[PDB]
Amino acid sequence: SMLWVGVVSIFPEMFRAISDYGITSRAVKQGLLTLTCWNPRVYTEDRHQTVDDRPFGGGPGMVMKIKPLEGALADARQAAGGRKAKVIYLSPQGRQLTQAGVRELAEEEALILIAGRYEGIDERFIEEHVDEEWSIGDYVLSGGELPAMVLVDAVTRLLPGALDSFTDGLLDCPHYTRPEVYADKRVPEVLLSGNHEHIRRWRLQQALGRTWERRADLLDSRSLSGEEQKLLAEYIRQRD
Amino acid sequence: SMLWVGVVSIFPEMFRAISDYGITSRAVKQGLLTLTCWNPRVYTEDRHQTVDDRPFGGGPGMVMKIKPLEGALADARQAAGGRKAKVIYLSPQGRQLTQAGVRELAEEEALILIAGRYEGIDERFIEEHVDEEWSIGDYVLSGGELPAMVLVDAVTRLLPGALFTDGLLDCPHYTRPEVYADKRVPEVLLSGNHEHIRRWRLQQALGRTWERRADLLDSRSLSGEEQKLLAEYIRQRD
Ligand SMILES: C[S@@+](CC[C@H](N)C(=O)[O-])C[C@H]1O[C@@H](n2cnc3c(N)ncnc32)[C@H](O)[C@@H]1O
Ligand SMILES: C[S@@+](CC[C@H](N)C(=O)[O-])C[C@H]1O[C@@H](n2cnc3c(N)ncnc32)[C@H](O)[C@@H]1O
Repeated sequence: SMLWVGVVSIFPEMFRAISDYGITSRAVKQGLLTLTCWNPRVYTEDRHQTVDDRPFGGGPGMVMKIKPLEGALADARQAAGGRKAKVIYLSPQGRQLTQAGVRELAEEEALILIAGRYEGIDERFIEEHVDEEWSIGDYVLSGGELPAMVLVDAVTRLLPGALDSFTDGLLDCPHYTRPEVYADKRVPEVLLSGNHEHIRRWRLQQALGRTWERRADLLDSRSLSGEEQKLLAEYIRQRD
Repeated sequence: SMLWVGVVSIFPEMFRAISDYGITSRAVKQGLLTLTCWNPRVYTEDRHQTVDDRPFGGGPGMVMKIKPLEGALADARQAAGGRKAKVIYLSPQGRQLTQAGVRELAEEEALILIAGRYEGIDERFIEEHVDEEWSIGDYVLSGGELPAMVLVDAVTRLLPGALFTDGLLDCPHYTRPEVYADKRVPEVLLSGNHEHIRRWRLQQALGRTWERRADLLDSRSLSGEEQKLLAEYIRQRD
């Protein structure tokens, strides 16, 4: 009940992937999350009018009509009640989702997600109704249902009582479990015979070095402390 | 047939979102894409089908046990047959997925995608078995299932007959009616001039990219025409 999510999508049953499995499923059961779907085809003027129509100016593919989406939105808005509802359109043209963005969206009382299909939705719907556009990344998907699900999953993790990378702006350290030896590779001895301060310094150093190796861009936008500059310089020199 | 995909996951039923819907479901039907699931819970040794284990060095959470993962991977590789399969682990620590990455992945004949759960998987498993690590973006999800599905959806779209190419954001889209609640479709699109439609679209694409994602333009080699249409878009707005 702490977070109310409404999804506008022509494939509402596709959302069983999050309503029936994982953290999102557990959060629904616990009442932390409320999830509802709104099929635009149930909001056409008459049952003989489809959700899509030919694009103006031509070109390959079809475009989603404004009235079905408008109908679906209005109905979802009514169901949200007395909650501050943010209307998100999932689009590659939107703001890139990051852990910082996830933390913000987690503060919202209610969210209404517009999952588009075909070649996109009519600009006039975006202008009039869409509050914020959001992208899950710089790649093209066939529809906005997996992006909407990616957002719901990321946000649900932050809900209190529902349960790290980018929490500190760094990649995570490697993880190890039983047995102590597997395929001739042994667990770093510090993880087996170390104190919490040894384990903390090895984890921060591994996180810094992995970020430096793979995602240097994450460092150019992060301030390295005295300790970190030294843990990092050491990682670089001891790499292999 | 064109592309074979093996998924290592403890929630294979989540993959109904791609096996039953869209281009992926169509590609399966048309035989362009083969989609299979390999559940580590089946490759267990106990009654309760334990797939997680405590982490070395303390801390909260659990790590995925190597043996159930190795088992599921082994069987996925056997089913891949004689196909050259690239083993990918979905994680926030991986190479960031972009359209250019999608095109690269679309050249592979087989993909085995490993979907993590909990706090992650054992690094020794990754160093030994994983060819490549891929992220869908700078955020943390509860599992690798949605990222694996995003990857397959993106790649399937590039399969022939399936249904950031320009390196720009796209132009707005308009459909019937001509006029809706005091808003009307740009007249250029209501005309039949295929050259004026093209020019207007390329300008709106250049313009939207300049306004929102100037980073995509800094890496782009703008043509003589493109530099003119973009300048025009900038000078002509409030
Ligand atoms: C073929 S696609 C996008 C086509 C094109 N970029 C456009 O909108 O002009 C149709 C739907 O997929 C969704 N989508 C595709 N990629 C996405 C992404 N990377 N992030 C969020 N949504 C995406 C959007 O909801 C869009 O309506
Ligand atoms: C809670 S996460 C683990 C995050 C953890 N900090 C780590 O060390 O990877 C569980 C699983 O989600 C998947 N995952 C989470 N975010 C992802 C992302 N942004 N890109 C690709 N996969 C992701 C991975 O398979 C990961 O093992």
